[PDB]
Amino acid sequence: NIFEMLRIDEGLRLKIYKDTEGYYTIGIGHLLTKSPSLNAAKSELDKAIGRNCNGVITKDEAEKLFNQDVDAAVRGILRNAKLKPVYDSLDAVRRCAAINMVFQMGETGVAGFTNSLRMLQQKRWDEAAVNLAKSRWYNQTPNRAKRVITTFRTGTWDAYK
Ligand SMILES: CCCCc1cccnc1
Repeated sequence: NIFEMLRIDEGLRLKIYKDTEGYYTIGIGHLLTKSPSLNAAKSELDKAIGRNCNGVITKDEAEKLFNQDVDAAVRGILRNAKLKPVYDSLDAVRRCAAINMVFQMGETGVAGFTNSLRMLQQKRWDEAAVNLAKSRWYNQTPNRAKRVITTFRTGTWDAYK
């Protein structure tokens, strides 16, 4: 399911870390800030958790933030007039791949995937897979992008098994 998929892709860390882009993050891939200030990241963390955390959270707190973040990705898709029709055309496994991309890049980070979205809506899976890989996303995180792309290409969990 989407939670297991993203837990594999994001890992779990209970202290503030830096993501693949160098940005302060915690938990299961919860972005805190793009600011270079660790203090700014710590403030965001305390606001998110509701207590003074000192840069450290519990597993329960990480899982709670993760549920909120997955839901936010889903609701962002459903509120977006370009993403929603494609999402609604997909089967459940491919919908997980869609959520995964929005979780990683946000609605703004996927804005350039217009042609990929059309190919997905047309169910041209091999063509969509080729197009999805022609991206900064694929070049910078190729193993994760390959897993997501294989999920779109096949509609199976083969890349995560
Ligand atoms: C083109 C890839 C972006 C992920 C996605 C796919 C379908 C619907 N919403 C989001």
